[PDB]
Amino acid sequence: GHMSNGYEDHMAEDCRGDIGRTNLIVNYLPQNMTQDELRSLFSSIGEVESAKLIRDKVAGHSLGYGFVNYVTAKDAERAINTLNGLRLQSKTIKVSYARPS
Repeated sequence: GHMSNGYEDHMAEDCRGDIGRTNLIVNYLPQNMTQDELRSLFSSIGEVESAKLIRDKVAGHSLGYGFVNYVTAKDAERAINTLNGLRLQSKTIKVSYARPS
């Protein structure tokens, strides 16, 4: 596809991640996890503005990613260094600023 990005959290700078990136894309979410789980785990970092879990309408279940907007770009980064690579339900997830643009 076009979004050929393994999510190095745009550590190499660049990209749309220096504006006000509070939106955190969390990929590799456990295939049976929930928004509330995705949301609570990031609520561990701090205040989560809004957290979504991406699934099919029915069958597809968790499609393996979600988006947790923080109230801060501070706790967003905080989630990337802390929560990115977290064992959620034995699964390892990857959090990064969900590229806004």
